[PDB]
Amino acid sequence: KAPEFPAWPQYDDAERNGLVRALEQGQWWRMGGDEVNSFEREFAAHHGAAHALAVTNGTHALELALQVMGVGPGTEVIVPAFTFISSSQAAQRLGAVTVPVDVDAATYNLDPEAVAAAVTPRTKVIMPVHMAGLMADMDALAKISADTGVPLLQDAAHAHGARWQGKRVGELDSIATFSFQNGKLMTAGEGGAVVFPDGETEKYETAFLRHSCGRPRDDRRYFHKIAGSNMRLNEFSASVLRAQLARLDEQIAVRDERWTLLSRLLGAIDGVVPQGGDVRADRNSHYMAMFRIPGLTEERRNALVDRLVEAGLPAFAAFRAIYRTDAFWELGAPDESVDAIARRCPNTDAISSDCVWLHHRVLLAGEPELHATAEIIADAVARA
Amino acid sequence: KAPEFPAWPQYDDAERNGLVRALEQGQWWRMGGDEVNSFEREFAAHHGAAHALAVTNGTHALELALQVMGVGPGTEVIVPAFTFISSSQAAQRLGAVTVPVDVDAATYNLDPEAVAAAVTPRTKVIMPVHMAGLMADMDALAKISADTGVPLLQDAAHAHGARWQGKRVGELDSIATFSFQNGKLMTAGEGGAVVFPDGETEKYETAFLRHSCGRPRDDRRYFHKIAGSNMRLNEFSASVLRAQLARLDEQIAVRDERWTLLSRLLGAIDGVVPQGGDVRADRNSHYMAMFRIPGLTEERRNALVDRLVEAGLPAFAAFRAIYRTDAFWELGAPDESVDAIARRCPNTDAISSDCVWLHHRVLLAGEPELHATAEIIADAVARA
Ligand SMILES: *Cc1c(COP(=O)(O)O)cnc(C)c1O
Ligand SMILES: *Cc1c(COP(=O)(O)O)cnc(C)c1O
Repeated sequence: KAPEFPAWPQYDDAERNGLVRALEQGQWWRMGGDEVNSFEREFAAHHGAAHALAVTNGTHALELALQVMGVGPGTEVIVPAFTFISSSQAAQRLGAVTVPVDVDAATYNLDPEAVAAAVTPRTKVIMPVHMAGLMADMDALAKISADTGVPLLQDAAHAHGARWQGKRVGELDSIATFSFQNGKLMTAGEGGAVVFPDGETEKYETAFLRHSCGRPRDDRRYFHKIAGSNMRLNEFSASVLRAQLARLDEQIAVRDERWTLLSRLLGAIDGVVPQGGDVRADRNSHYMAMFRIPGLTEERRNALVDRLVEAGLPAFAAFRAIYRTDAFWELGAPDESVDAIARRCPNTDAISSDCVWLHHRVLLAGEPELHATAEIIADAVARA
Repeated sequence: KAPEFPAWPQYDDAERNGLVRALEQGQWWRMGGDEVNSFEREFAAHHGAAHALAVTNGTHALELALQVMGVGPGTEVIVPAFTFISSSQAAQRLGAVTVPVDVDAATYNLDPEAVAAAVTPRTKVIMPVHMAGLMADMDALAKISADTGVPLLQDAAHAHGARWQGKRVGELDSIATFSFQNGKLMTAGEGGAVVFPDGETEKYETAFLRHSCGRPRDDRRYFHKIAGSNMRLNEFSASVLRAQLARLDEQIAVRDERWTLLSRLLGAIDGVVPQGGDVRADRNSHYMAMFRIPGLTEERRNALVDRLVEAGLPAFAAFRAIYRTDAFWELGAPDESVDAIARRCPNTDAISSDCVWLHHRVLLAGEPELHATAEIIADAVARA
């Protein structure tokens, strides 16, 4: 009876040939092969960016981007309080302080007015996250950016192929980061990228250097110019990503027609409020199918999730307020207290307990499974 | 005329099948597949360790090992002054100070007496590096370790499959790290590992947690316990490593018979002193075929290297004193000066300018190419 959904990840002969091609180059790191090099140009073109830097994972893409944008001891990074922990963790790994800021009640995106107030003389970077593939308010955020002189960094891990006001992630005037971890919209099990808009070639060069043990690509005498790490992506991963990229736009198009349906079936459910839209985000990538059931405690929400999993749905609890994780308080925490932070992040505080999400693979299924999915949900929500 | 050597890396159907097997699992990260899990047990068994943690690269394996061993702001890490920059860089990325210490004149391994003197009340970790596959003096180093109470961390990136006093890397009583970067003794283009001896399960658990965004393997509600990063290895990389592991011992055995020959042809060259041995290291992995030409400046050495490359040899300049790199001085540097450091690292200071190395692939070639290789070298060294 249980509605079945398409598998994720997906692959076919493109992946197969790709892995063979990478293998048969006889050189499996980016300095001897061409898959990473080629994936970078394809990825960057696809997002209209001037440059793309493929890296080990989306967590290190944030760490490297914050580092070339000056994050470090003595700085503050503004991040939405409702996101995946990597968004703060990356700043905190650099010695910076993470200042969590509230998000919109409807889109769950970083609230522009809340950021204007957290802005401080220490603020080095403001970091919107495009929640579930729906871009954040890059117009209002860019104004704040202009007025404070605090650059923006897009955490675009959920927004492969997304668009704001007809513009691509890489055509806003900010650096952005992506993840290619197994459950993301294109994947090689692990992987990430830093994409640089027009105008940021110097930061792009510095990032290359910092991601390769600070060694020039054709240094022969071990001349390390600057500190850093190794965040290089391997040729096999790159080749699977080149095949994944090629199906992305059509997968985002199937998902957009399905969200239109499911969003409306969800909103017809008593107590259920699906993520809101925004007409300015002309292209939503649909990384997650998210909805709130306002008023639920965390325990009722988790119990509703468990019941949804028992009926065959790939449903999950949404992120937790980052300030409600122990990891957040281990290092570089703000001098406010937990309730002081929660006081001024009321939407996060409720969304942290309220919100449910379905795997984006559900948005590739046919309409009838969407119908079956929303009945399963309607029943369960009456009993939550 | 130019002697030809076997290719590196090497692969065959094992790699091919492996990549397909990984692909066909349909899940490409360690939480949904079994290649990383399986590579970890195989790798750990092969080194007699209790546990193995496969990670993105050998640089992050050092960073993660130093972090679970307490490295951080306020500590000092003792490392050989002649090594790859990652060895210090990792400590310096953690906020610690790197204290470079001299190495043996003959083996180029961390000098046990030099470390006893650099030892300080701040010293958190002493880090031998098994230069070119030849283990460092783990007996004398373990005594210093016992007397100071400063734990050892083996940087075993050059020492896959190596042995000290009949014991495997993982059977000494220390954590060790490896690299699987393209030119290493087994590779997937990129990759690394942390191996834990018997007795270190708690550090092994902490390291797992720190390498996966501080999230328990089957957390469902985003409970991040501790800070860290993402240093997870992907299933395709793991599967190529499982096939590489299986040829390692026989490749180390061919190399050992060839070094015996080449070492003696080299030592018969006027001015040429090949890396020395050590009978206590019963199994040398032979990552590099190294030799010094005492008295050469860096420029004569580099010119001799260029001439050796022009005759068809995969010859390189050896590492540079870490204290002679700009990267070293960018962060967490000691309060000594450059000449103060060089004063008390005289062997490094000369080896940094003196030493030449050939790719370990040369040690898989037949004897006749070793003979041709040593004539090419004899000629070039007379003219250096
Ligand atoms: C997945 C994710 C990341 C980090 O990516 P990894 O590839 O998993 O390290 C960063 N930010 C957001 C919002 C994410 O969802
Ligand atoms: C290669 C190397 C490393 C680091 O490894 P990557 O996989 O290249 O990051 C660490 N230490 C030594 C001595 C090495 O040679």
